Amino acid sequence: TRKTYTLTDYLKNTYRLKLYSLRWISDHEYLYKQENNILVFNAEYGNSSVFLENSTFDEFGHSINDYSISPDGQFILLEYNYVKQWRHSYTASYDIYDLNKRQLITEERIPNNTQWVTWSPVGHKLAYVWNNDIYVKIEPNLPSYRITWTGKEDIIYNGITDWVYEEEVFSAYSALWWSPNGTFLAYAQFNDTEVPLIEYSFYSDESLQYPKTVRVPYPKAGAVNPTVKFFVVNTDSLSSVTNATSIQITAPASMLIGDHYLCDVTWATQERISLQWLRRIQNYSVMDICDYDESSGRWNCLVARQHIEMSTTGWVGRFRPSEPHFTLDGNSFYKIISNEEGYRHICYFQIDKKDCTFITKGTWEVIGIEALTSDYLYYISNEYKGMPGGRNLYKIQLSDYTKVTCLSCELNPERCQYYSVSFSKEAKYYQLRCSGPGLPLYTLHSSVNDKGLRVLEDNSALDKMLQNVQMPSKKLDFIILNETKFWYQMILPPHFDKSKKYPLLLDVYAGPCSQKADTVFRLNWATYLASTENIIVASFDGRGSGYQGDKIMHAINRRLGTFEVEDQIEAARQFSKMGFVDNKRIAIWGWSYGGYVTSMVLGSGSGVFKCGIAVAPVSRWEYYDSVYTERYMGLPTPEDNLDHYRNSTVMSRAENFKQVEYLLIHGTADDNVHFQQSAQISKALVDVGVDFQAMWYTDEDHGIASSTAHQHIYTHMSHFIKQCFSLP
Amino acid sequence: TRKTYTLTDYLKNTYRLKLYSLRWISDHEYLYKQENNILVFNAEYGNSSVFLENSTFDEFGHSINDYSISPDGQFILLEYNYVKQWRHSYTASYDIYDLNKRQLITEERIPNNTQWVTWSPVGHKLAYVWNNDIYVKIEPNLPSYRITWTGKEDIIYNGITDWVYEEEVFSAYSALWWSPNGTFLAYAQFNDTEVPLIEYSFYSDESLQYPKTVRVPYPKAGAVNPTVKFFVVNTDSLSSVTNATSIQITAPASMLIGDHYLCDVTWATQERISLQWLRRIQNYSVMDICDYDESSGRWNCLVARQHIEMSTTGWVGRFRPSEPHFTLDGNSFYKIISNEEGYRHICYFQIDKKDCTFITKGTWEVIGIEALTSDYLYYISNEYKGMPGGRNLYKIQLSDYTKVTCLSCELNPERCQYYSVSFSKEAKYYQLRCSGPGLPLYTLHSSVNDKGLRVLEDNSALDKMLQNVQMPSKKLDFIILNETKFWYQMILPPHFDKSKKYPLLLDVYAGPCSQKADTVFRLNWATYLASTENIIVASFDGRGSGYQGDKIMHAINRRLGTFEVEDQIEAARQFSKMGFVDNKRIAIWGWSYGGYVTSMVLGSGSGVFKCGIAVAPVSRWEYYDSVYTERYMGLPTPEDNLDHYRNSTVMSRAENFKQVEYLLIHGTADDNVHFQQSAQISKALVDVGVDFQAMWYTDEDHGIASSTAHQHIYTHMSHFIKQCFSLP
Ligand SMILES: CC#CCn1c(N2CCC[C@@H](N)C2)nc2c1c(=O)n(Cc1ccc(C#N)cc1)c1nccn21
Ligand SMILES: CC#CCn1c(N2CCC[C@@H](N)C2)nc2c1c(=O)n(Cc1ccc(C#N)cc1)c1nccn21
Ligand SMILES: *[C@@H]1O[C@H](CO)[C@@H](O[C@@H]2O[C@H](CO)[C@@H](O)[C@H](O)[C@H]2NC(C)=O)[C@H](O)[C@H]1NC(C)=O
Ligand SMILES: *[C@@H]1O[C@H](CO)[C@@H](O[C@@H]2O[C@H](CO)[C@@H](O)[C@H](O)[C@H]2NC(C)=O)[C@H](O)[C@H]1NC(C)=O
Ligand SMILES: *[C@@H]1O[C@H](CO)[C@@H](O[C@@H]2O[C@H](CO)[C@@H](O)[C@H](O)[C@H]2NC(C)=O)[C@H](O)[C@H]1NC(C)=O
Ligand SMILES: *[C@@H]1O[C@H](CO)[C@@H](O[C@@H]2O[C@H](CO)[C@@H](O)[C@H](O)[C@H]2NC(C)=O)[C@H](O)[C@H]1NC(C)=O
Ligand SMILES: *[C@@H]1O[C@H](CO)[C@@H](O[C@@H]2O[C@H](CO)[C@@H](O)[C@H](O)[C@H]2NC(C)=O)[C@H](O)[C@H]1NC(C)=O
Ligand SMILES: *[C@@H]1O[C@H](CO)[C@@H](O[C@@H]2O[C@H](CO)[C@@H](O)[C@H](O)[C@H]2NC(C)=O)[C@H](O)[C@H]1NC(C)=O
Ligand SMILES: *[C@@H]1O[C@H](CO)[C@@H](O[C@@H]2O[C@H](CO)[C@@H](O)[C@H](O)[C@H]2NC(C)=O)[C@H](O)[C@H]1NC(C)=O
Ligand SMILES: *[C@@H]1O[C@H](CO)[C@@H](O[C@@H]2O[C@H](CO)[C@@H](O)[C@H](O)[C@H]2NC(C)=O)[C@H](O)[C@H]1NC(C)=O
Ligand SMILES: *[C@@H]1O[C@H](CO)[C@@H](O[C@@H]2O[C@H](CO)[C@@H](O)[C@H](O)[C@H]2NC(C)=O)[C@H](O)[C@H]1NC(C)=O
Ligand SMILES: *[C@@H]1O[C@H](CO)[C@@H](O)[C@H](O)[C@H]1NC(C)=O
Ligand SMILES: *[C@@H]1O[C@H](CO)[C@@H](O)[C@H](O)[C@H]1NC(C)=O
Ligand SMILES: *[C@@H]1O[C@H](CO)[C@@H](O)[C@H](O)[C@H]1NC(C)=O
Ligand code: NA
Repeated sequence: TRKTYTLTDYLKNTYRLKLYSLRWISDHEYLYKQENNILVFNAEYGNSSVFLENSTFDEFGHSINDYSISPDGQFILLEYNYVKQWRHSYTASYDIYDLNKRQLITEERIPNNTQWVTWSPVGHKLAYVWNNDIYVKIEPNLPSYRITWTGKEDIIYNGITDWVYEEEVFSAYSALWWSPNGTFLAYAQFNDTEVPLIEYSFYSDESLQYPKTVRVPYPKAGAVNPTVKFFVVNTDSLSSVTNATSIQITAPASMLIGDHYLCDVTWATQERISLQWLRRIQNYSVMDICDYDESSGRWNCLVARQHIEMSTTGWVGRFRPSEPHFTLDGNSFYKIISNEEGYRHICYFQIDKKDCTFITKGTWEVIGIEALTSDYLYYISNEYKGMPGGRNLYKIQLSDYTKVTCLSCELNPERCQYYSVSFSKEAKYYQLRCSGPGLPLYTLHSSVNDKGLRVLEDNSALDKMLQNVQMPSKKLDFIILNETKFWYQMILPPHFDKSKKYPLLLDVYAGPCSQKADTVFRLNWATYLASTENIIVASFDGRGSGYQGDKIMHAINRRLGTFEVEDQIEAARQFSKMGFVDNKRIAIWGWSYGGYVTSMVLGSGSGVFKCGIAVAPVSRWEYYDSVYTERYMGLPTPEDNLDHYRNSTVMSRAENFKQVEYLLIHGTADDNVHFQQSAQISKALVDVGVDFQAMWYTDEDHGIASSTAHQHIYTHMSHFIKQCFSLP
Repeated sequence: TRKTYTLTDYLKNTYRLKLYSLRWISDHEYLYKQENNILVFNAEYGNSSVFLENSTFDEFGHSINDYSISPDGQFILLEYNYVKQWRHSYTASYDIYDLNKRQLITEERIPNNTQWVTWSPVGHKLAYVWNNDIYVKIEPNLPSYRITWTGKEDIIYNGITDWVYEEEVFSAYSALWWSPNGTFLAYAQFNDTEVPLIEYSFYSDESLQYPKTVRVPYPKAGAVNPTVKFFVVNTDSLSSVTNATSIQITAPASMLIGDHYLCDVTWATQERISLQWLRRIQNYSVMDICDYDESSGRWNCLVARQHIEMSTTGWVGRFRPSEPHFTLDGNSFYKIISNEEGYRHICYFQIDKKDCTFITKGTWEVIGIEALTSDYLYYISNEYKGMPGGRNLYKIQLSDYTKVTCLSCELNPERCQYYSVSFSKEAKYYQLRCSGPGLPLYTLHSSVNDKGLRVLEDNSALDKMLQNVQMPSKKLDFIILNETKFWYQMILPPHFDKSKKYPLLLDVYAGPCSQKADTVFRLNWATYLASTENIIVASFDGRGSGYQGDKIMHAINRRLGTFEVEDQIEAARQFSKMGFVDNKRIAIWGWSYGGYVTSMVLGSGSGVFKCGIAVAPVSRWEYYDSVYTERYMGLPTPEDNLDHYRNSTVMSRAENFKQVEYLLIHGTADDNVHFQQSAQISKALVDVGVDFQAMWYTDEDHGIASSTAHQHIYTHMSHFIKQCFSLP
């Protein structure tokens, strides 16, 4: 008999998915790491050479965390002493290695505790952030030029984001943007002076006698937000003037009237920059297109070039307004926007004309614009077979919009329905990354003729290994609720027999624009639960879910904790109606937003669920951050949406937890969903006399991702689900 | 068939022990609160009068927390707006009611947020502390005189203790001591300037958007301690024009050489005060005897009147050097000290002579000195039948030490083996309080011929109720280890059958000077476990336990987490070999020091215990406070006892928890045993991949004593023990 996919298989990563992570260095070459050696590959022929031998830094004296080769290939940035901060941020030490001289640079070194470092996009200039101020080095061995003097820990951030902008706006720590040829350095400045601090204990190693109090400027819903300013400095003037001026570009009057955000920065040309601003009430955004005026040395944003993007049914964008993709001359751009039917499609704009032209349309959505050449625009969409959970690459002819080719749809239609892509520098080549429903498959292609050059990684070693394992299967389908198709997936036990009654675990995210029903192949906890424990692990995309139009996505506008919660309960009732589910053994679990939904479901009094697990849940919207929460909820004021903020807490449903078995889990150093959130749930349960199971994770954050805590949490949850389902 | 004593009976206090709490106001009368009315009783006859009608404050507009009648009976202090702080500390608002003129005083009121208030011992003067400064009111309607001006929140404490002195030295918030007739007011001043702060989150009600950080000056072992100064003010010479002069009494030179504590303040006469000082290395203490000098207005402490108390085997006193009991002229005193055999007995000292004379002797100990007349000294000891867990009242004839009479031994030997006493003002009468092995019994006696005047409360109503319940029994016996007898108790299920095998729960404290095997009658969680669940609840007093001499008590000197842990394992090993114990079902549980011991036992790798519960445990001695920890451990420095501090942690035993089921519980707002202690245990268990059960209690402190959390914790622990013992 074949073994199953066990909990230890998952926790020890016995069955490893092979990747093919390349780094394009030009229009025809990429870097790839093979046995710690950095190899340079010719895309056209597949032949390689050792770019940098694995032995090069044996006598360095520090474990190198990562590297970054300068665009001109003259230098290599070596990252070490990596200390993680939030989701994207960290600090590190850096050394620069001169590739020509084959020597490490020992003078004018990047300082220790550097927050961010980036090469210019051409050549080898560097911009870095140290002690919240920006510095620029024209040459790696030469002194830096200081750009800002206002940087102050927890107060003024120059060229780096504060907590909320990193997490919710930019999805990056960096707040600097070099112009295409590196002449200008644009940057944002955040002022957190009046932003309140979240404070929590950090216990550290057992040697630490007194716990440390971590204090982070974090605006919770309705609190004082950081303010922002935007500047542009001419780096070519640094060696000629004592103190080069940072020219401010002010937000438009329509934004200055109240609280707002800087939400996008995109250079159009060497002398033209676009900026998108978003009002704190996130249903109104403004794009400014600003040109360098050589005579005044100023940046001017013509009102004739200003573009408004607004929503009457919800917020702007999926999580924020989309980025524009400028044509080479910078006189026009493409941008994903919601059409009149509420479907996200590519619109083509002239910079000084307000009405745009849609180049795509249909009851499906464009996911992202991937590359733009003088003749073609390349994008990813879920158009294929009307499957919102699938992803394919398309090519549209710019001189004829009726000419749309699907580049990936038919490559391996059984194995591959979810693609991502990586284009070379001027889009001459593209790597396709298939992530499911079969094993991930990485292929290289030439853009000149769309021909498949070679298979880079097919995961054949893993396929051989899995043949000896009783693997679960995955069913992806839909149910029709009120004449609308709603997609679901099920991880089915091996030898799934529809005449048998199986226990069911509902795996929930269900946040706005979430998608849990897709074609991706995963080896995770659900793989184990279905394979070894014979549990069906189901997920459902209800109202509020993404990639299916605004009528679905905006259904939860101003009403989080309503339809998306009700639709999970309804999904479980629909799954019971299918005949292969034991109705006495239905459980629900989720993390973060999934934890909030799990808890809301468990407190609903539905009687559908026996048990559930909430990991790092939100419990009350006033505890979560301003940017994310207010996007869907508006402000927690009597004049706005306070009544709904108060009506959608987990705590108010405490009495209903008497009907279920609940497991509540949270990391004590969670800077994102504060431990406070679960501390308030537990107190409300204790207050009504509800028994439940709990687990805190000392010094773990939102990811509970340290090697030991990851194994501990999944082991603890596995025992809980098994006990709930009477499984030995 | 009769009911058992259930978990709800324990949680809802179905079966209540009646008390008889009286307050002596003279040598012949006492106050007793009956039906919210305050009565005055004549001790000789038992007749009473209403002192204060319950209706007097029906229109007060505030709920009265407590009352305090002035010594002369002219005024009543009304306490309201009570806000608990630590174990003893709190703030409240106060009003004074004139009993003669039948009116509330509205002039010069005691301020709100008052920290401590006390009447003088005679008359009706008041001393109070507000904003850390001392104030004196000569008359209730008159303005206060400000005594101190240096009071500063968390820094300077005048007349009130800081955290560590409150918890570990004085067992009180008060640091004020009126002279016997109220002329002088002595006070301590604490300086916490350089004491580090423990910081922890407080979540508060769900309405609080950002958690509060609580910051408390708390010296952990080896950290900077508070400093102390002592002063005496003459309250008869205060002026409305001039600031009060406080006379400082400095510590002796043997204390000033290094860190030290003020550990006892006891007035001897109207013009003589005794002070005890303790070195930070708590095996050396000095008593100073200080006399007022009428000519100079100074307090002089003659070197010839100094008394040294030291220990070569351990620390001084049970928890601190004992209090002296001065004679009427203050020329001599009686004090409990450890004799040459290591047994605590009464020594008689002359104020100006070094050698004291022991008035009691034997292999048993004096618990406390209770009253002193020119002819007799009254004390409690465990002499009777050589039972260290029993307590009786004795009197010793001061002119002939061979004449010792037991006053309580034979009153009711079957019902009463554990007594406490309350004497009237000049010891003319005494109230005996029997607390076990039978139901509590309160009696009143006259000292002249030791007549048993009357029964005050016999709990016959509870006895009638308990007749219909299947109550557990208590067995008190001993085991012999290395020629020494060590006592244990077992709470045995009703209808106990020695031919049956019962699961056993070891209930542990086992800290230095602990005593868990005694003759006290209790209605607690153990009563329910034995009565309803048929579990034997055992407790054992091994090495380090009290009231049996220093050979046993000092056995754990500089070695916490050694013999007391080994001895609990040895006792359970011996119990597991008894015919009526199921060796497959032995559990252990404890709170605080008992939580530490439970955890150390569970991590010992003994294999005797299936499971256990640690509530608010200490996990590493460096995390606990200086005063308690260093008393037994010395300093955590390489030159002193750092190696033992490092090898006595729970965290180092984490791998050994693989073979046990463990439940770890802690309140998040524990200011005493910081949540940090359990946060480090859980992290060590996660680090070694050991699964365990946990429960945090949001905003609960060391007591986990709110009505809802107390019910929740005992409910959660009951489910855990029942699951462990395969009980339905
Ligand atoms: C509270 C909250 C929230 C919503 N949130 C956001 N957004 C957009 C990005 C920034 C972020 N602050 C908010 N992205 C995600 C969530 C979320 O809950 N989950 C569910 C989830 C989370 C963690 C794990 C794990 N491990 C598993 C499922 C998730 N899975 C894949 C992506 N996301
Ligand atoms: C950490 C530690 C410790 C030692 N500690 C101290 N001392 C002397 C007084 C001041 C204090 N800081 C230290 N007194 C006690 C303890 C102790 O652990 N328990 C066991 C226990 C504690 C709480 C509960 C409850 N609920 C049950 C048992 C206890 N039961 C009755 C009195 N004590
Ligand atoms: C991939 O192969 C090509 C062709 O064999 C290499 O290109 C160069 O070809 C010239 C012919 O004029 C040879 O003299 C050189 O060896 C090559 N130039 C360089 C700069 O190396 C090419 O280099 C190969 N690429 C890799 C990454 O190995
Ligand atoms: C960051 O914003 C704060 C206010 O949120 C600014 O601080 C004010 O600065 C002015 C001087 O121009 C003072 O007169 C005010 O007292 C300050 N207010 C507060 C609340 O501190 C600050 O200047 C901004 N800093 C930068 C570098 O823009
Ligand atoms: C470079 O120029 C900036 C901008 O004028 C100077 O920043 C000013 O610094 C002084 C403090 O000495 C203050 O008066 C201003 O509030 C600052 N303004 C801004 C926008 O930061 C800066 O100090 C200059 N650096 C040098 C070396 O002269
Ligand atoms: C990259 O772009 C900048 C901006 O267009 C170029 O700088 C301009 O170059 C022209 C020379 O052809 C001059 O007329 C301007 O004075 C320059 N402007 C500024 C603001 O510096 C720059 O030369 C380009 N760099 C490279 C390396 O090609
Ligand atoms: C208890 O009874 C005695 C009498 O046996 C009371 O003593 C008296 O005191 C009151 C005034 O307070 C007078 O009425 C009598 O003249 C006293 N008689 C004697 C013999 O002293 C006493 O008041 C009662 N005590 C209480 C507290 O009610
Ligand atoms: C104790 O607190 C109360 C309430 O703050 C004070 O009582 C007065 O009550 C009303 C409202 O309850 C306030 O408007 C007044 O300011 C209060 N002042 C006076 C002078 O009556 C009270 O004064 C406080 N007591 C002391 C002794 O300070
Ligand atoms: C309380 O104790 C502190 C010492 O912890 C005394 O403060 C001063 O301490 C600093 C160092 O913290 C020294 O630089 C000074 O010389 C000390 N004395 C003075 C007069 O500044 C502090 O004075 C004490 N306070 C009281 C009211 O006794
Ligand atoms: C309490 O004791 C004090 C001190 O013994 C008494 O005060 C002394 O009283 C006599 C008057 O009879 C004077 O000779 C002294 O000068 C006083 N000493 C001080 C230090 O003030 C006081 O009378 C007693 N109080 C009561 C109410 O009995
Ligand atoms: C108080 O206890 C201390 C610690 O046990 C005793 O310390 C002596 O002095 C040093 C500590 O710095 C050690 O080197 C010695 O080993 C100790 N002497 C012994 C164990 O005899 C100190 O003697 C104690 N005081 C009394 C009065 O016994
Ligand atoms: C970084 O830290 C190390 C260790 O303290 C030090 O020797 C070195 O000079 C530092 N590097 C820079 C660039 O300051
Ligand atoms: C933005 O949102 C607020 C709250 O829903 C609303 O009153 C306002 O009209 C909205 N703007 C648009 C363009 O719908
Ligand atoms: C008493 O002392 C305080 C504090 O030092 C001072 O401010 C006040 O002026 C003094 N009053 C008199 C009457 O000396
Ligand atoms: Na009698």
